[PDB]
Amino acid sequence: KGMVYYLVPTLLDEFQTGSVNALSMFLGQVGYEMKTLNADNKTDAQQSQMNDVIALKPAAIILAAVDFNALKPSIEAARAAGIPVVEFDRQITSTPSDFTSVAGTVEIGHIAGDHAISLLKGKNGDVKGKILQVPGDPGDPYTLDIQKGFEEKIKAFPGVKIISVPAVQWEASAAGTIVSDQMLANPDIDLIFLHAAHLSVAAVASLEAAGKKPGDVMLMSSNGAPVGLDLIRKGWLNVEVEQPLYAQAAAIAMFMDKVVGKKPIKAGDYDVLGLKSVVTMETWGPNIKIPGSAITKENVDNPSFWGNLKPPTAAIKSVE
Ligand SMILES: N[C@@H]1[C@@H](O)[C@@H](O)[C@@H](CO)O[C@@H]1O
Repeated sequence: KGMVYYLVPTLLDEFQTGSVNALSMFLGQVGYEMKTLNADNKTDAQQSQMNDVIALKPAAIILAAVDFNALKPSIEAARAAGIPVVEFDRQITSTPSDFTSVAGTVEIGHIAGDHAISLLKGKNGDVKGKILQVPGDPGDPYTLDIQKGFEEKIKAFPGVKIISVPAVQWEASAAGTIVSDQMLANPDIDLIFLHAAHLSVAAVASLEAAGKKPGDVMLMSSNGAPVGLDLIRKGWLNVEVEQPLYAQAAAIAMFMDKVVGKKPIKAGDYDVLGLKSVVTMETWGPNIKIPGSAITKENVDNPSFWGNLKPPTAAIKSVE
């Protein structure tokens, strides 16, 4: 049917390596081969790779941009040369793509927010306290939009103080250092919210080295990686708001025939791996937005949560 290239930004967590495996398999089910190129968090490498792939004229490119600004010209070059470009996970609103498959990021933030509020209230009686937020890389719209959705909720209660410190390049060691430094300066911190679970792995270790045990400082993160689900069962993590990795990948495969053949993608409500998903036509082109979900000890074992690594059995079917 055609070759698809995936320009993955890094392979430095379970969502990234997982996305490779999920895209390859689902694209295999609808008849496409896939090849993966890793930018390892270097914009230069990814732009070199775009051009390399442009020159290889595949049936489509799937991009998850290291930096959402820097790649805008690249995306345009591909489309100039009539190569379909699909944006995965990291939304690029500034220039048209042929398809976009993302989580509801602002909504994940909102969900994070609601729980931060119910937590704190649970601890402090009133909606008050202090939160440390550890967003991801500033070049990444996934964490940028989660930040908006989260702050929107918290700001509504000025009795909650927020301290936010980004983990540059999505690095857990940066998270680690932030948590130790912010904790020493603020022993009153009630909750840390980090925008992906591999960051919470560092937070836990930092909290441990300060003498803390599970539950002492509440913790939440927002991508659903396996390590997060581990930390939930261990009592370290109060909440993990997942993004639906498998659905986001499957959605790309479901629509690949429309994307490769340059056929239109119809707006509406779709089911993707059992998730109600919403396709709209945006200025950056067709866009499917798949909901995230709050996970706690109470539902951490649900097989629909990608962190349990139970991908749906059967197969994807191409949208007609
Ligand atoms: N949505 C993903 C998130 O799960 C995480 O893999 C991050 C890489 O650390 O990149 C993107 O933000």
